[PDB]
Amino acid sequence: VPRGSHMEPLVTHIYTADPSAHVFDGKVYIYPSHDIDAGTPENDMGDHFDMRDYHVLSMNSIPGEVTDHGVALDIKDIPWAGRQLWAPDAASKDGKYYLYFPAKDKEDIFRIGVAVSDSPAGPFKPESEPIKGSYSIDPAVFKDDDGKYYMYFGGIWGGQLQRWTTGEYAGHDASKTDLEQDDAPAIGPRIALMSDDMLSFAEPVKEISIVDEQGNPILGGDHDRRFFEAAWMHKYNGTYYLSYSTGDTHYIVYATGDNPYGPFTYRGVILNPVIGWTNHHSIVEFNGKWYLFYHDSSLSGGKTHLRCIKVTELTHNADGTIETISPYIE
Ligand SMILES: O[C@@H]1[C@@H](O)[C@H](O[C@@H]2CO[C@@H](O)[C@H](O)[C@H]2O)OC[C@H]1O
Ligand SMILES: OC[C@@H]1O[C@H](O)[C@H](O)[C@H]1O
Ligand code: NA
Ligand code: NA
Repeated sequence: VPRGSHMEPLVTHIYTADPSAHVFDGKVYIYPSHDIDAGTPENDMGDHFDMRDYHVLSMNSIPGEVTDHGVALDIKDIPWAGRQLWAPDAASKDGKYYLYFPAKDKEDIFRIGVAVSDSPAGPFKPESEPIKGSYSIDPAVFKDDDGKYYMYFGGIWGGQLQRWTTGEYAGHDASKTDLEQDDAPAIGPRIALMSDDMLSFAEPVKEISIVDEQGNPILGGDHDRRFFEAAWMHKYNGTYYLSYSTGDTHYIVYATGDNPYGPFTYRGVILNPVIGWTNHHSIVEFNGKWYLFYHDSSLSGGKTHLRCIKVTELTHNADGTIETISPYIE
């Protein structure tokens, strides 16, 4: 049956989260987390998110029938991974499809790996080790108009980004949150140009600067605006849009810049807070309309770790501003 007409859950037979949407082969492919009621301890490091596989979804139209393509990747088959298959993304280059995914290695450190297929629907064969120089969570692999591909990534608190300031993991007894200096600039998300073969980074990882409208860094204490997790990149009218979740303040916000690396100037809110703690989205153009894919905890009756993906239309103004979506108004 067709789905996606009035912000209803796109699928209900499994719990789904963290939707990363792409247009491949004229269809919308969605790469979400597959939530399960693991019953694991709930805490600020996110141990209650104990996902173990990925299912790829696809739609031929919006609204439309949603196809679940089965298990595309299972954690038991990822040689380096110990636990926690968190928000994934995909890319397409030269007839191959690449699934990028965050998982904890056997020392309980989040890294990002890649798995490879000949189909956007998978299934995918994981590389035996994670990407060298990767860390933390939430990859977004963005193909720019010039054919260069960039991985945006990172997440604070349970995503461990705050433990990576030196290029080496600070340890399990290091900060559980951020830099713990609220008057310093907030931690920024990471970016690296991808290698030609899509399996590695082509440069040392860079940190993205996010500033306010005056050009001053967004500060660590500014939880309404500062980066938490769920980076996404899209382009509109030649401008680069870095959007992301603010975490404990529950917003998707956006910031604009003139190149992949920024700096990005904070503009405003994309999506107001949803049912359930997390807020994770993607923004995609399909048949000349822009869509915001997102999730909430509505289907589970409010359980933060049992989510369902949804979609709604997103409106850019010609001046590059985006109209804020409030999830439960119409
Ligand atoms: O890494 C992130 C976790 O730090 C985050 O943990 C949340 C923190 O606030 C608590 O009230 C919530 O219950 C808990 O989920 O969860 C999201 C994860 O990506
Ligand atoms: O869903 C697991 C994690 O929580 C947040 O939604 C984050 O973006 C994702 O990787
Ligand atoms: Na993302
Ligand atoms: Na707004």
